[PDB]
Formats: sequence, C-alpha cells, structure tokens
Amino acid sequence: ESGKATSYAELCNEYRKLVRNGKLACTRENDPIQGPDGKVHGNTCSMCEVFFQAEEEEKKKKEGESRN
Repeated sequence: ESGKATSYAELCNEYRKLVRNGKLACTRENDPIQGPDGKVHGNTCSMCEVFFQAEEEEKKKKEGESRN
C-alpha cells in the first residue's frame, strides 16, 4: 500500500488516447501486472482495456434514433 489510492479513470486515463470507440490497444509493453478484477494482464493497457470496455456499455444509450 504505497502512494495514493489513485483511480483507474485517472490512471488508465493516459490510455484514453489509444481507446478509439471503446477499444484500447498499445505497443507490447513487457511488464505484466494485475487489474481490479484480481486478474493479471499482458501489459498496462490490457489492464486498462477491461476498464475501458465497461465504459463502452454506458455509451450504449444513443442521443437519438438512427432513423431521425
């Protein structure tokens, strides 16, 4: 337990520039870590991809009907 609690939305933030329409992806960093799901991932982005994915559902709602 070192540093501040920090927050994914703020930590993975640096990966928001990679996430296009809810899909995050970056180089192949060589540093496996863990995520909030107590699960390990390939790189730091992979850990941010799962969090970014969950945010894709909130966008499920459309501002209007595609038929307009």
